Amino acid sequence: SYGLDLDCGVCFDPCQNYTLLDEPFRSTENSAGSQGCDKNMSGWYRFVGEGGVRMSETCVQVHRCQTDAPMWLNGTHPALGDGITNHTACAHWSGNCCFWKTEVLVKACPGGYHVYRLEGTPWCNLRYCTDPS
Ligand SMILES: *[C@@H]1O[C@H](CO)[C@@H](O)[C@H](O)[C@H]1NC(C)=O
Ligand SMILES: *[C@@H]1O[C@H](CO)[C@@H](O)[C@H](O)[C@H]1NC(C)=O
Ligand SMILES: *[C@@H]1O[C@H](CO)[C@@H](O)[C@H](O)[C@H]1NC(C)=O
Repeated sequence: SYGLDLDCGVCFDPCQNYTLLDEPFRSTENSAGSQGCDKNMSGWYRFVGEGGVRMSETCVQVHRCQTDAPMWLNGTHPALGDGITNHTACAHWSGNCCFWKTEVLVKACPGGYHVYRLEGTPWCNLRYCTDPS
């Protein structure tokens, strides 16, 4: 269970307890590499580095982000003060920009970053992309 500002899974502020990922291969512009899968993700994550600091809000082309079906945010990012928000993540595959979908949580944080709660993936090979733009 999570609330407006804290996640209880005891309760903590996601902006102060997340996993930091600096993985440029996650970029929506990276179409290379051996496809991997974010099946092992759990809890809250922050993305930094040249691959970008945010999930894409637009459908990503297949075979990007070092995966087969790249996953993007079927929603709009929250602002600081909006609390933890409920969103759908969509995987693009086989002509279908939401071939698979799963729930993700998003929170805006003091200091100008977002954190994402990512609980595995619905299929493999799927990954949560970052937009370097
Ligand atoms: C951070 O989150 C992890 C997993 O949710 C938990 O095991 C750990 O106790 C948390 N730490 C703090 C300080 O909240
Ligand atoms: C998700 O994407 C579809 C198609 O691109 C769009 O119609 C819908 O409004 C989007 N939902 C949100 C919450 O952004
Ligand atoms: C997010 O919203 C969906 C649709 O209302 C719901 O099924 C899901 O349980 C929500 N996630 C939560 C409350 O963590």
